[PDB]
Amino acid sequence: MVLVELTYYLFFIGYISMGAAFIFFWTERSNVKDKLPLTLSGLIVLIAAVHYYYMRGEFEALATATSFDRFVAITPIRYIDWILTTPLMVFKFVYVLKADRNWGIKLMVLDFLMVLTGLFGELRLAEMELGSVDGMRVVWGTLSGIFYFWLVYELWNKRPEGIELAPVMTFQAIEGDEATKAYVTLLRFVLIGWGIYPIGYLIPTYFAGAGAADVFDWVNIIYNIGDFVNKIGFGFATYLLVKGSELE
Ligand SMILES: CCCCCCCC/C=C\CCCCCCCC(=O)OC[C@H](O)CO
Ligand SMILES: CCCCCCCC/C=C\CCCCCCCC(=O)OC[C@H](O)CO
Ligand SMILES: *C/C=C(C)/C=C/C=C(C)/C=C/C1=C(C)CCCC1(C)C
Repeated sequence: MVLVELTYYLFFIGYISMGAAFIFFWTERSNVKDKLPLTLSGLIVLIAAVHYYYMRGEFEALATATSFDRFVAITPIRYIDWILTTPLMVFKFVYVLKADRNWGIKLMVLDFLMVLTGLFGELRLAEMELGSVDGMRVVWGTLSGIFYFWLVYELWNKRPEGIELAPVMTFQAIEGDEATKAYVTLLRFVLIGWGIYPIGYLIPTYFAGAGAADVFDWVNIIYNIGDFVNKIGFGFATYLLVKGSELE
């Protein structure tokens, strides 16, 4: 029961924290002339807050069902959230950087295909006999990982000069202008923050049997913490960076 209660309250912390972040970002856009980036940050957490509210209510509605049933009932809503918010996050980065728009469009397409193929593998769970590993689940997840690494490759290939993997992955304070620091920040969220999701995806793929009770609530805990870190953390990291870029 304690693992169920913890999962339940993490959904609550999620929608409260997303809503508080929305209020913050939406208020702070009144103090800037270029209101688009904070508008986008606010829309991302507002969308996530609405979906977390309903995910919490659905989780509670299935407190007497299996954790597998709780997971298959809730996760499609999480993918709808991912499919709406992650293109907005990519567009916001490309916009603030003033990057090539056609390059930005390709990044958004790769992100969309990443989430969409992942969704196809999620939909295989309800058609799975447990103890078995589903072929299409592994194929869709692999293709989703390919779109993710394709996205990572494009971001890495365009990184500012001097940026190396070890300083990025070890959270070194990197020197440069706002564009360089903003690029390093995005790389860290995509390479480290976004890597939590494929790890969670591995659990319903290969560990749904294996004698373990309640692996699926652990996957919800992993995804919930990932959403909190990736949406609120990236929103506030970029807000602080743009605030410090002012030359006036
Ligand atoms: C109730 C839930 C609260 C959850 C809160 C947990 C706090 C962090 C814990 C785990 C995240 C570890 C991985 C973090 C990966 C992203 C971090 C990142 O990208 O940092 C960039 C830096 O801030 C700019 O350069
Ligand atoms: C190389 C790839 C590594 C990827 C790592 C992915 C994340 C793994 C994390 C949690 C899964 C935990 C699953 C636990 C399954 C074993 C539990 C168990 O054996 O329970 C026995 C039962 O009590 C009587 O048979
Ligand atoms: C706000 C929500 C965010 C940033 C969600 C990000 C989700 C991912 C990066 C998901 C990645 C996946 C793979 C790389 C392969 C396995 C399937 C996914 C969809 C979990």
